[PDB]
Amino acid sequence: ATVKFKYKGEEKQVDISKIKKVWRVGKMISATYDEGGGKTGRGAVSEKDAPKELLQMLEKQK
Repeated sequence: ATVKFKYKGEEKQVDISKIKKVWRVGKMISATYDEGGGKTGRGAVSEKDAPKELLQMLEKQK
């Protein structure tokens, strides 16, 4: 289950491997992915497009 953003225009799907990590604060949750060196792509994931795997293992569970 991959973190796919993209509400109105742009096509490209973002994979769950390349991730800079925020995923907590408030109503607007900032989408951060490592592109190459250090140039991060800003976006939005509120509640409907967010996957199951990020909620259960946040935080690695044995």
